[PDB]
Amino acid sequence: MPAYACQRPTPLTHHNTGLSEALEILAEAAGFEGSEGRLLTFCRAASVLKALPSPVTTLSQLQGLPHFGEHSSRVVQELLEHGVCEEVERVRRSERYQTMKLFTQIFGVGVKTADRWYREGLRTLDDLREQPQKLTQQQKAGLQHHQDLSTPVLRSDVDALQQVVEEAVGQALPGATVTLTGGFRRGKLQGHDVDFLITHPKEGQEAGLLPRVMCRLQDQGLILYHQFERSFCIFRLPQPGSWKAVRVDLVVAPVSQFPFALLGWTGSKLFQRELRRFSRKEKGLWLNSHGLFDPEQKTFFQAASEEDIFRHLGLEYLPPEQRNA
DNA sequence: CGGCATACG
DNA sequence: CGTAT
DNA sequence: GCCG
Ligand SMILES: [Mg+2]
Ligand SMILES: [Mg+2]
Ligand SMILES: [Mg+2]
Ligand SMILES: [Mn+2]
Repeated sequence: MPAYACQRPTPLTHHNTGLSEALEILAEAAGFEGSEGRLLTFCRAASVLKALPSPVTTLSQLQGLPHFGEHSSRVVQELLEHGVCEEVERVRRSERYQTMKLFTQIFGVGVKTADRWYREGLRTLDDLREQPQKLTQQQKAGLQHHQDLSTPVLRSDVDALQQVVEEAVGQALPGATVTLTGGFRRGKLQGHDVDFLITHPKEGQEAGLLPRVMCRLQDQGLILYHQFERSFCIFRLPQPGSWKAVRVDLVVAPVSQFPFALLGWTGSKLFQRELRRFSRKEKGLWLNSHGLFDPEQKTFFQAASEEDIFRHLGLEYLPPEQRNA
């Protein structure tokens, strides 16, 4: 089992679901406390389990797995022995975890904001509603739409939004294309948002494109909230006899950078962090969603596909559905 | 012990 | 500070 | 929290 998540296939569904879910609770809790290093290790350990070809049934099977030391091993041992890990349950129950989770779920609210509210004694969404002078306009949007935004988006919904985005993109810049990215591209059947990457086969034609797109969507009455290269929107999505609010991200990249932006926006988030860490630490190359830089020759790699990028970095190619780290 | 991904709004 | 993978 |  290789040490970096980008060195191994990680399928969407796997054989250690409960074990990985428990470690991810501890990862999430570490994040709420600002402990990025611990969050990372628990994320990585959970990910290793996702990559295994069968269930872990005995403690000895963790021997030699990367990212399993005393703490993560003890968590797994308790689950294997008792079906429950006391630490994990204590986290789930805690007022601090439940409130930070509730608050950070709000669009416009991050760990730092949630934590300050927690410290001020706020606990519920209605606490926030009953003091709206303290909220940014983004936070007000996130709070108004919070219920709809907590409902899973389905693949059927995604096909509907794509047609709608293509229509606007087509008027804004004929020839421009729209590609579905994020979790849906990795094969997820549900999600909490939809991500699209927009480009044009003629380098440079995509300059200034996003505002033209947004103006047209807004003119069609489809935008409940927004507001460059990235747009984080709330869209109005038709439902039988009604509609619901859905988070949609729109991103534009020039065609030269498209493989890099596709790779970055397809995720998973942990996969991309690991891929960038691998690039920098193992290959001495600097990767981002725009390109891949050799800081010794001071040159950028041209890529025509994601395949090219995996080859540049000396990694076996993984399709999106195996990037579910 | 240092490091932990790397952007844009 | 927020957002994204 | 763990790796190198
Ligand atoms: Mg939030
Ligand atoms: Mg997404
Ligand atoms: Mg997501
Ligand atoms: Mn998104």
